[PDB]
Amino acid sequence: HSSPRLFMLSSTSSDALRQTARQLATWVEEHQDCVAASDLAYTLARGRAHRPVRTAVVAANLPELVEGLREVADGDALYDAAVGHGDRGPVWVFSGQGSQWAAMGTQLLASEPVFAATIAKLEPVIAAESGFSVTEAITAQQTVTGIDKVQPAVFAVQVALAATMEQTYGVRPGAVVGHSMGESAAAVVAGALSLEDAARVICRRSKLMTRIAGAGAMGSVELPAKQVNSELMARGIDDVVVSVVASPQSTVIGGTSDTVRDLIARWEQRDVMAREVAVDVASHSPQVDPILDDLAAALADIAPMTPKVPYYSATLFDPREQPVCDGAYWVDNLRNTVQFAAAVQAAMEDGYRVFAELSPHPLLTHAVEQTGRSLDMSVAALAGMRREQPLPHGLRGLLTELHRAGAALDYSALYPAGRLVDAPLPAWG
Repeated sequence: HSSPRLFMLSSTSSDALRQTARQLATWVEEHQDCVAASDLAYTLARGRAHRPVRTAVVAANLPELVEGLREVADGDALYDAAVGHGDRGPVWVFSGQGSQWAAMGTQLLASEPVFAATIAKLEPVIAAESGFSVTEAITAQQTVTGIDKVQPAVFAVQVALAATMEQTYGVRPGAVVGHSMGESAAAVVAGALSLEDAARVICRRSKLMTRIAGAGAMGSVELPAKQVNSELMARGIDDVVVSVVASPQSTVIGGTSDTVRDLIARWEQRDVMAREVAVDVASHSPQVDPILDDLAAALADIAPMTPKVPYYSATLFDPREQPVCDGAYWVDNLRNTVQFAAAVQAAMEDGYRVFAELSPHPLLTHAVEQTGRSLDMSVAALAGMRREQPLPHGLRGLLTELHRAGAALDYSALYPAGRLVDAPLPAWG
């Protein structure tokens, strides 16, 4: 009962929110001996219609809440209004490799029982498939290395984050969007693959990719993909292609090592924001051709299902098309350009405004924002975790940011029961 609780507070402007904070602090101060903290937290979350400008105060006791509310009331912070209207769940974004960091899973294994249970289900599957302990990998003092260890470890964190958000925090996704290997976690969360089959796909794909380690290079360029393609055909380049289209202004190329380096040198000279990306394999390019038949054979028994959640494919040429996640789909996922911008754009055109990247560290939040900006939309692009971010209260901070942004969620998961208290009701203005 004396554990820290989350108290929701909302209004129509930052000044009105502060006025609300001051009246609530005055009320809590006067009735602290009559009100249980749990009943008040329940009333604020489930007995109030949440208004556009939201905040939350974490407190272990009522006097701690009065200090926190008065701190809000005495501040000058500009509280941004929610971009979602509580009608659609968040869009989970599952990014690719590069987000991994040393002991990335340690705090969540200790603070989130559903993260631990998910990692436990994956442990024997990844051990039989790839020959290593995913728990040792995500808790080691050194960052996971080697494509065959990185992909299963990152996928495990991604799916354990989604299961926690749904089972513990009542956050059902409105849609999912994956970027390259992120599509394995996207398929599990959408119901297109079972957890086990998705782990088989990520384990087998990354084991086969070790055979082509050292093959080619990749590069990021702050130029649109249509323009980049014109440059490759005009320059007589046939060994380098557009591998990723992440935003309307951002492109990743992939192909031979020397031509990719040559192109980056050239773009940097013309004052364009170019950079070689360290990858063991140049995916989404002809560098992956030798292993595609073996991948199709390894995934022959993968059993796809009809997605239960809108799944915006970055593999398909129409992102609104619902994938048939068989071995053929995963071969295309490895070889085809990652059409991430078009998938994000389709979800935004369909009305999704809240995006949350369920990954060890954010790789695509800036890309999501750029797509929003090109559509003249107000969107929220959240990071589920950041590198070395302390998580003593697990994923409760992500839940708070999802609530502040306006994503639809089940408030009965975090506030399962209590009595409605006669706390103040600000006017509708």
